[PDB]
Amino acid sequence: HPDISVDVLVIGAGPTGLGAAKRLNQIDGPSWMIVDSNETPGGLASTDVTPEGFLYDVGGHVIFSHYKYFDDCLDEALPKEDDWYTHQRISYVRCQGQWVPYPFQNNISMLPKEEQVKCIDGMIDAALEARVANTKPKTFDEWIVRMMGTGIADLFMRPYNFKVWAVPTTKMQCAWLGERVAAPNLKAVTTNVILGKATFRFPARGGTGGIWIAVANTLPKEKTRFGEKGKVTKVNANNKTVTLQDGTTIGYKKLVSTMAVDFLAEAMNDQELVGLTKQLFYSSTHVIGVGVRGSRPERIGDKCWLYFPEDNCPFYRATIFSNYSPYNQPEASAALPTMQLADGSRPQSTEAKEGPYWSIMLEVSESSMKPVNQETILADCIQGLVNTEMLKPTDEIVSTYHRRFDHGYPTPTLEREGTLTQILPKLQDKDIWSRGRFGSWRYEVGNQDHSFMLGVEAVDNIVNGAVELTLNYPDFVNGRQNTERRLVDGAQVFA
Amino acid sequence: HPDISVDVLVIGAGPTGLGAAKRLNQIDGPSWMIVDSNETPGGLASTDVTPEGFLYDVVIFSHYKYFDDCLDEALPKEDDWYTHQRISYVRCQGQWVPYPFQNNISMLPKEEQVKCIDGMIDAALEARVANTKPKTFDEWIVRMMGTGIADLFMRPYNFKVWAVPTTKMQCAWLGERVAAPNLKAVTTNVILGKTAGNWGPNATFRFPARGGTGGIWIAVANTLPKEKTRFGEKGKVTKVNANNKTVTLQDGTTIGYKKLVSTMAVDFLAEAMNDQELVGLTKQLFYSSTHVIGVGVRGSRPERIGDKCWLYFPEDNCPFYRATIFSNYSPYNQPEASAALPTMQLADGSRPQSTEAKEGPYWSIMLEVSESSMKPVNQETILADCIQGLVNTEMLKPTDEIVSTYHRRFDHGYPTPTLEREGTLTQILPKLQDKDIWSRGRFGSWRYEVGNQDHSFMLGVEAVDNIVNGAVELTLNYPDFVNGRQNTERRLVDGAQVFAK
Amino acid sequence: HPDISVDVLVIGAGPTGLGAAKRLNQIDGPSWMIVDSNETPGGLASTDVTPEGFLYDVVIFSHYKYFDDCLDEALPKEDDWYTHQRISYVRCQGQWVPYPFQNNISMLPKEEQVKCIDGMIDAALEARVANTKPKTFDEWIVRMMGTGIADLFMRPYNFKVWAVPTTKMQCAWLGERVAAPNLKAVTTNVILGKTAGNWNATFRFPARGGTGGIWIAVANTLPKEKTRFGEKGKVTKVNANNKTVTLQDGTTIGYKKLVSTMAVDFLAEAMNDQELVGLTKQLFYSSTHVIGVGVRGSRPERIGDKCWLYFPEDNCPFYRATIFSNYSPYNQPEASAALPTMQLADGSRPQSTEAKEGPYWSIMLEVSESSMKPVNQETILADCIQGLVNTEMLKPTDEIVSTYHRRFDHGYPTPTLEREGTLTQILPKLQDKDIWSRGRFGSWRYEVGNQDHSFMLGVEAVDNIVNGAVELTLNYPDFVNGRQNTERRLVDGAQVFAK
Amino acid sequence: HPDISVDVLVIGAGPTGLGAAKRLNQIDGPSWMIVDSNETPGGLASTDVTPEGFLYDVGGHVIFSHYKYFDDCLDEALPKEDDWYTHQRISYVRCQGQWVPYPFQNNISMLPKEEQVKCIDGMIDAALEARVANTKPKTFDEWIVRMMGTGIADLFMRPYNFKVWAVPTTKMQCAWLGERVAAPNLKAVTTNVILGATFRFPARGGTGGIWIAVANTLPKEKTRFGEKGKVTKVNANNKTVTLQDGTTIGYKKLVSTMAVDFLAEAMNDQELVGLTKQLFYSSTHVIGVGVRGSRPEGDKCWLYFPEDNCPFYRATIFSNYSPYNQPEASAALPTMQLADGSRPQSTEAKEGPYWSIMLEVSESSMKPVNQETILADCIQGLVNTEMLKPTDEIVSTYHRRFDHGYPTPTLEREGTLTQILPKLQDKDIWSRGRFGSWRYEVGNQDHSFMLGVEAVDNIVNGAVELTLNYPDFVNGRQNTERRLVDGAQVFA
Ligand SMILES: Cc1cc2nc3c(=O)[nH]c(=O)nc-3n(C[C@H](O)[C@H](O)[C@H](O)COP(=O)(O)OP(=O)(O)OC[C@H]3O[C@@H](n4cnc5c(N)ncnc54)[C@H](O)[C@@H]3O)c2cc1C
Repeated sequence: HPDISVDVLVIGAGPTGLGAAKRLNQIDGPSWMIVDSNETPGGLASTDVTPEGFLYDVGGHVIFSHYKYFDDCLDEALPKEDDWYTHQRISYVRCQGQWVPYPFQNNISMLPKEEQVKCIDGMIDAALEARVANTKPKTFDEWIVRMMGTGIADLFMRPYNFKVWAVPTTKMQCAWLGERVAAPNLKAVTTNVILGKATFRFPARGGTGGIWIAVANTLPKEKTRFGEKGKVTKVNANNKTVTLQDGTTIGYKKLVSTMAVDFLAEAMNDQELVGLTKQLFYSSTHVIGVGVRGSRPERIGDKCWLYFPEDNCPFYRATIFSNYSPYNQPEASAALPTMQLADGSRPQSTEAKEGPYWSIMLEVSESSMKPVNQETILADCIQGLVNTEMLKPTDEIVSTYHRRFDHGYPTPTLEREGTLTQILPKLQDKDIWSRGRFGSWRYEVGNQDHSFMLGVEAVDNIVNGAVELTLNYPDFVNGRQNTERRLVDGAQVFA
Repeated sequence: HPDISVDVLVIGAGPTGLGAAKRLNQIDGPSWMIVDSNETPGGLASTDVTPEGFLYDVVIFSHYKYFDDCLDEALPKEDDWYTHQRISYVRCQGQWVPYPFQNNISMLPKEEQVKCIDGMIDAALEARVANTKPKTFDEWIVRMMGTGIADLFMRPYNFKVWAVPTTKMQCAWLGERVAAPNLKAVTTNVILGKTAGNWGPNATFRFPARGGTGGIWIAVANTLPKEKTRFGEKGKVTKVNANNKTVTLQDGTTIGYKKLVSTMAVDFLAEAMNDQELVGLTKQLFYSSTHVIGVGVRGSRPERIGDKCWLYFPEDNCPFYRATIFSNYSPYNQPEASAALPTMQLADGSRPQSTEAKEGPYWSIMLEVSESSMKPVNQETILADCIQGLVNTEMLKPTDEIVSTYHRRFDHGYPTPTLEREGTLTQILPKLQDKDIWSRGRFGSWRYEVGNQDHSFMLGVEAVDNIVNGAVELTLNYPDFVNGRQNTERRLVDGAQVFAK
Repeated sequence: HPDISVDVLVIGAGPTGLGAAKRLNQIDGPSWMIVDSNETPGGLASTDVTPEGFLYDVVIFSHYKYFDDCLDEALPKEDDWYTHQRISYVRCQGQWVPYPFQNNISMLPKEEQVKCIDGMIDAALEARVANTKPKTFDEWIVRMMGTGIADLFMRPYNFKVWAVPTTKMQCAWLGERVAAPNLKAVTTNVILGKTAGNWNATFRFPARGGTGGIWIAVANTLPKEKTRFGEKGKVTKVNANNKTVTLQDGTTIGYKKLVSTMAVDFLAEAMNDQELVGLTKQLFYSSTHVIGVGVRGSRPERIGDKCWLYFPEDNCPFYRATIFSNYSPYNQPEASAALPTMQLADGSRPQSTEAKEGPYWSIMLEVSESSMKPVNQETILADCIQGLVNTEMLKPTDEIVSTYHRRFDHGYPTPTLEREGTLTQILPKLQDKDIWSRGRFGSWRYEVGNQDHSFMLGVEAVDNIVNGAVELTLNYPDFVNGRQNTERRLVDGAQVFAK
Repeated sequence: HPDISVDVLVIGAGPTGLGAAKRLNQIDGPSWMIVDSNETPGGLASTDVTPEGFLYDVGGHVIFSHYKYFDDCLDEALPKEDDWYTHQRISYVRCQGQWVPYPFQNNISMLPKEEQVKCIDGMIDAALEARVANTKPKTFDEWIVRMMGTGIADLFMRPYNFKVWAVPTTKMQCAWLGERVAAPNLKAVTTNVILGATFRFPARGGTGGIWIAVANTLPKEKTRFGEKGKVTKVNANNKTVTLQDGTTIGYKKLVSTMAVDFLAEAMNDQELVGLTKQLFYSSTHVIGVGVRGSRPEGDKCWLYFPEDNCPFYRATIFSNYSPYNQPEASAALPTMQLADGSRPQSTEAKEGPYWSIMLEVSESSMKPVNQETILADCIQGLVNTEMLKPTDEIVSTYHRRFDHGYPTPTLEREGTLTQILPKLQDKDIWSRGRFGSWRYEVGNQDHSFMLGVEAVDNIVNGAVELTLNYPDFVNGRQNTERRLVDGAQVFA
């Protein structure tokens, strides 16, 4: 008999695993335990802090929630109104000196007139083709052109997605975008050209990763195992037993694995699965943070992401992270020396001066098809912020952050579903629910609300026979209000 | 304080309520009791038997492994079921046209084949440039079949079924399959002279060996704890007080609940709630009544009848819309050959030679005739008019000897998918939901397309699963989703019951 | 035997009849004579002059090098003609919108631009899956422009022209060009805010005499003795069975083949044929009021170098206006001519009845009349002058020195849905009796009813009588209009091979 | 001044040139003369006779006349009722042992049921594509498949046209087929599957008897046929042509009916020689077989052969057209060979009756033809296609090869042609005809006859050359205006 024995074992305490844990803890039926190699729960949804006191999310923030169950877990973890800030859900595209509001096509009235013509002409061609279309598009690129036409495709969605995915649009599938038919709204785009013409909540303290620390605090501490004591090293699927760094063995009846599915295959010493997982493609992500002295720029004022399709900066999206919360960066009274100016030069005084401060966060993608010079990427990003007029050449940088995440994005390549329906059934037959951004490799359910629910539904499947709707039918869950599953169900009321 | 109090109360023990019961009993969490005014479980899915021993139902295909687990529990021996191919035909112009109708029009006159194919070319070319969804049932038919084939079968037949025109019915209930024709399939079978039907060795169904269909539900209900049931006059509901969450029975016993699953017809529920708003709305729903007529025949089954199973009648020469050779489904649906029965009449109406009781063997026909305000039915002659229709459709020779007759009329037969149905229904169910009432079933939730036995059984399962485990009511709200997949996740033994040992 | 006998007899010396005559005179084979009830050749293509010296026609574009040859012969010096760019506008919502209308809707309010483009997007998407031809003129319009652009111009305007709704007219007469929109063209000028018209693209106009001066010159090339114009040449009876026509003075002309240029309904009456009279009475037509206005001053800049103007709106009775004074300085008196002001544009009396000098300019208007849209003969002149003020062509203070008003009973032969059904009963019957009934009202087909087409109807009718040539213009308008017709010339091989 | 001087000079007395001659002679205005290197008028529409008494047309027969003017000229040449035989217009395709009536697609009910399915399946695909098409077809092959679908294209029109033209269908244009939109009549094809107008021919002389008769109506002295009238030099700049014998004929306008590449050579005009050499054309082998017996148990038509089992693309039972196309039954002839290739037993001259088959095989730079074996290969082909029994007795054979047979409607043809003909137009040369202007679609006899008439009508009377420039226009109407007796002649 092994060291510890449980019914369902949860590996990993990012959002997926915490979902699995929260539902196991709600049901309070089968015994369970959650393990993670990091002392701090939250996975890639965590928040780092520089030596100078600037916070940086690793893996974005939730701008829309699809599940009342997700909301119920957040409300429990952070229950006071002074725990959250409310911001308008907006975003902009940086295109030819302009900040073009989202969605890009409804705002091309900001571009030069001659360029509007090329855009509308392309969309007319798409609209007429769409009138006689009788096939689904097969590649992401096909989807883009059928939706936007060539003009708008080339200005934003084509170059932007190469910077994001680090593979061409011609090599990616498009089922992941949803079942909305790939046609343009010519009347809307043209009308806005002719005329010349909804919130989210963010944690007040802790950054996004503070949510998951708070959520994890609701679990019984004795049923958790975080840090070096809980790193998994071997998974023996045949004896349903897991071995840890310190040699502790955990036997299970059913297993929810949240770790990257290729790492699971390596830890299983299963060469069939290793061969399969190596067919999956992914990009790595450089997260770069820049802390600046001063008040923020006038023209980049609200709490959003910014998209950069153009060649004059390495990053694909940036956010003025200091707008999300005053607690993401130091008080103005804190004294910090200027490390450098934005143009690259050393400062006048190395004296520690007061604030106030603001903060920019960037993302650069890397893959085998788009390599990245690691030694210059931070400087190249800072130059890009000067090129996009987000920093003046004279701005004082007081903090820099740069971390590289090997598994950044799971790529929706053409080959992905073919590979994945060989992997997930094979692990299913061994009683392993591999779920998550990299547990099941589907980006379109890979943000925080979807990932959290992948783990809830996986447990709901193990105990209560529920359908894994998020795992298998994203457009279904994304197209409805999921109000049925709640943190207090009938099952708990009736006891 | 009331007489009995439970967490979830199920009204009605037809397939829907038994689903609710099977799942409440599986979970074994909150207390419950199921009531029905009928001493015999099964509701309108039960089986009658004539004084002469002929059984008559009021046919399955299973979309859920949960349904399979419960049937396999109720009737577990291989000798409890018979397996048959899904054989069906359309009676059209002297021919038995195999289903699907459009793939077999090679049996009609050549000049008529030309009109059919011409209609379908027009449909195929329109479908190539279509950019709207069909809005009425009639629209859907013509886009699928073209004018010719629509007029021969699906237009007239559905009027006999539903007793309303195809132009006054919606079509979301048929699915999201785009309304286009397979011109090549239709055209190829015409060219080849081929006659192939939509059945085969794996296109089968199972039927209960004994008891008829209603024997399934007797068996299913037998697995429940008897003390948690209340069937018969002792279980008729008369008042449902939604505001104090208590229902009153025939004998005056009061049952108080925390959640209510109502399998009774929603117009009757509204009446029993003394709620004039809800009653007003339910009276806006449309429905037709159904006459079931059974005929027992002396002889071995005719070669003309064959292995046939259901038959469709779009034409004017008989009152019924569907017929079944019920005697092919099971040898136990009619008496042994050694049983002696007198001939009651011949199919042409004349008296037999002797009133003597002669032996069999026997065979059995079941018919269905619909009645509504726009299509009335003479209660006093429909049986005779049905038997004449059997002679006209060449199912009986004038000389066949009839040894048993059956006729029952069911007030609530089909809930009609009218254009107005969803408009009304989305006012009723939210109102009943706010009073903590899950009205589910063929008439509990009034949606025909999830109204056969497997869907309704699961309507009650999912309603219980929603009440307890926050599951989505997928069958109730997304019929095309459940119908397009194999529903393997919910099983009669889930993890929750395994992990309790 | 009758009084005169010829091989081909041409009745009427409008452009159609003069065509037949020019060709009969060229071939110089069969004998012929041309007759007309008007002492002045040119028919409804003539030019009137007011007592005060302002000329008024009732604009050419030539599809035939033969047409050019006859004009170039009649008026051969360069100073017999003036050259102008093809400049026309639509008066719409206070703006002069350059033609073609749809390429210039950028002058309309933005909210209205949206309705137009949205209507044209619908039109383009329908056109992408169209598999039928339009059946009515209205159908043709909407398929070309969409609802929005159709309602602003081509629908209301064509009603003012034809005095029948566009749904009751056919559209084969517009040609075989597919009825689809150039959405990219329209949408691009809206985005850029551009305006441009379809004018290096010129037309020529006679320097003196107006348009009817062309036809005077052309008629002068004929042998005088082969004509009979005036009261002496009015035809009163046409006896189709004895192939003889009798004149006002009782003179009988015998013919072997007859080219009748007069209105075919009058032809049926003069043939005393009750079957044909019934058939011709089935044809529909509209009457035309021509109104001329002479104004004092140098021409205003608001008018500019404009030429014809189209008026789809309800605020003036006329459908088209012409700045006749821009075509030629000799269409109105010199500045040194002295004339009294008759009235101001607002209706009031002038200060003095003294005759002041010029310069002058000249406006010409057209108003249509039919049983479906009547016209008050007693007020139309005043209603027109008010229309000029409402459309900002005249300021209320502009001084009018000449007014002109003539009404033409047979103005436009209407391309109704029923026209060809009727016409394919009338023309074969008159053909079997050896009568080539050709022309704007001789054959009643508007789309070949302007001057170059009509002149050639007469030429081709003769070429058919003598040389078995195909009557291409009469029967295949889109064919002749879609090509350059360089083969027939005023000097053919037959004439070179005889000198 | 040269030896002869006339206003219009016509080179060649095929149907085109005789058209030009008939109209010049009717107008009777400008002086004119017509020359031909052949003593016998009719060009490639003439009729040969074997030493054994069997007639064979060189260049087919007219099955429909588009112009009342053509009819008037025929009616003059042969005015008696018993000068003509009247037969039904019809043709068949030999496909998988069946004689499939024309048009092929409306009669596929004769093919096996399984082959009908692929035909109809292919045509449904074509019908659905046509419903959303917005481009015209660009190649002949595009036209075929859009009209017939793949199945029916592969059984007949694709393989048949490769045997006719000796180029792939993908390398030919399709404007020459007309303005009829490239869509299928699916309902018609399907309805006939579900359910399951004459021409006249000369009684004597074969087709070439028409042109001898039409030519007989001309004034003899204005003609010059034979070695005396072969043209050897064309000096377009001094408007003079030189003959075989050194005679010079000077002209004011020239109607050239000879093949335009030969005209370019006689002009010693290297610009034109280079341009004409870009035109593609195929040669034709005409093969006749005279057989002993009565005809096999049909009627007077052409037969089309898309399949691999015979070299020829079309065959006709020429003997059905007229009894005078072959000897009387009382005529004695020895059997030359059997259809199987063997020589007969006796050199005995036996009686008839007789019948006659005429074949056509094409040859081009992409499709060579063994001149020494093609006759035997054709006779075998007649046995393979069940037109001859292996034992039928052949009493006469005919084989002549025509270098300029068909002018090929290649994709490049119009691009090349709009450089040649306008250049010759400026030199006052009307190069018209089957090879004078190289357009197959107006290369049959009525169109060619009218090419010459209209060319004269343009030179004299300024008429539009409608047939040369608008074949679909003339083909879609009845051309009744130009007649052999016009007003111009009545008024004199
Ligand atoms: C670059 C980036 C941008 C993002 N942007 C957004 C955004 O804009 N909006 C949004 O809503 N979401 C966003 N996210 C989503 C969010 O970061 C992820 O969904 C989150 O990581 C949830 O995935 P997960 O729990 O399945 O896996 P993870 O959180 O990646 O991993 C789960 C845990 O498993 C642990 N683990 C791995 N191997 C072992 C082992 N052997 N033993 C023990 N533990 C192990 C890991 O240490 C980790 O703690 C983004 C993510 C990234 C990477």
